[PDB]
Amino acid sequence: LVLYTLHLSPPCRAVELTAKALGLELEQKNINLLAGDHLTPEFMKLNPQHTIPVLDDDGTIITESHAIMIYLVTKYGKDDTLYPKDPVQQARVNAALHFESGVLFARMRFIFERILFYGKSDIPEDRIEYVQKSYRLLEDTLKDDFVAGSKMTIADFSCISTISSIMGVVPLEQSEHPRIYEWIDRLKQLPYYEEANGGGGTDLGKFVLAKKEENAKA
Amino acid sequence: KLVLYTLHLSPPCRAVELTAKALGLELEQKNINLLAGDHLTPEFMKLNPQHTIPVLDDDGTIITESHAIMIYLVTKYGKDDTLYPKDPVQQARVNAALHFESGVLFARMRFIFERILFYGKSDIPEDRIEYVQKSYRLLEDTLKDDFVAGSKMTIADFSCISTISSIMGVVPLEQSEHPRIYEWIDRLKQLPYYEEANGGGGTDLGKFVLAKKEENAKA
Ligand SMILES: N[C@@H](CCC(=O)N[C@@H](CS)C(=O)NCC(=O)O)C(=O)O
Ligand SMILES: N[C@@H](CCC(=O)N[C@@H](CS)C(=O)NCC(=O)O)C(=O)O
Repeated sequence: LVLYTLHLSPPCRAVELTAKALGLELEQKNINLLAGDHLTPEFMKLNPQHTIPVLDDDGTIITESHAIMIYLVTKYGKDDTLYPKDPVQQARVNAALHFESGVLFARMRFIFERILFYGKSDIPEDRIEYVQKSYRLLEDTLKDDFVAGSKMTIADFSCISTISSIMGVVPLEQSEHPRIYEWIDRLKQLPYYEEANGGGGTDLGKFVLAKKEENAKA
Repeated sequence: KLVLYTLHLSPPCRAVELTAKALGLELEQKNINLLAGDHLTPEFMKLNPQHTIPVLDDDGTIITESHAIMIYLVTKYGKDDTLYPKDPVQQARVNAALHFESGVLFARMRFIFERILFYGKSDIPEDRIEYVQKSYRLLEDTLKDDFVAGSKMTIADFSCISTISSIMGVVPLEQSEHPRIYEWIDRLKQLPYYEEANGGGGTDLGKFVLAKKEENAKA
């Protein structure tokens, strides 16, 4: 299994968490977004949307982190605990997956991408507010121990990959979000959490802040 | 007995309406007027703590979120899997397109529309327009086949067209640069239920956002 990837990228780290949970080894091929590696004609052939992650499973090309996670659990999970087959339980996981793509990740990207790639040095107040609203939505979703119920699923891997990044840029206040902090501690009990995700999320937040300051020059 | 907490102006609600028509299902609609804050009540919060529509009530079981609802309906009621394949590779292509709709097409539409509809804004910033125009290109390049996830129509087409048919009325979609998107829109327009389930509401939402933008300027 080959992952076209960059550790700073949240949906990349979502798939790394999944592969660790599944006991799969991934061969990582680095796509340096900061050098434009994803903008080549060769990469475009892999993904016409020119985004990472992309999985190569023995020549079969699977794009998009959520799709990749679902595919890996379906094909290689010894059971379905990370992505239930039961239709109602599965719908709850799917709903949380799309909440991650549509709300958590999208709002993070609306602050990050312009800093990382287009030379911006500001974070508009409305976009901070949009992120804080996404934190409230998440806190209210965490009625159980994990985002899509009492068992940990790929939806948690998706959500934490983003949360562990954006909170270093838009602070996530513990007194106001106790459930999110208890849930982060559950994920930090995983032996592979820091290698698969924690380090990379912390590093992305710091990088965004460092880039914002550097870009302020000239 | 399928009940949908819904508003016909809402894209993800029309994606589910298109899915129910394709499956031959009847939905009882319970109208949720977002402008009146019907989704922000304590009773609605119990249906969905994210307070979004659509929400499905299937004989007492609550299922949130349009893409989840579509997969659920095809899974449970499809006479075969053509709208959401069981094959893991073809399914992955559909899932990738569905998350493209939520993460890219819908998100960028909402980043223009929400502030006008609900928070009184009267402008559309140029950087937001570009974000949407970039999304059109991403979609155009995705459409190498007749439908967004291959040569067969799936729930990913319903999701994508419910947003595209809305945002094109506000951020114009230039035809000369996007022939594949126009050809695809015409394939969906051949469905006998397309206008009723989706078309009219997409057109109405676009005109409604432009009207409300004007209203907000005038106080
Ligand atoms: N829905 C996608 C989002 C992928 C995504 O946006 N990745 C970013 C990096 S975090 C990217 O590749 N950006 C480069 C580009 O959009 O051109 C997923 O979860 O795989
Ligand atoms: N990923 C969700 C998105 C739902 C969504 O944002 N719906 C809007 C109407 S188009 C809504 O209910 N907005 C009210 C709010 O967020 O408070 C889906 O596809 O169901």
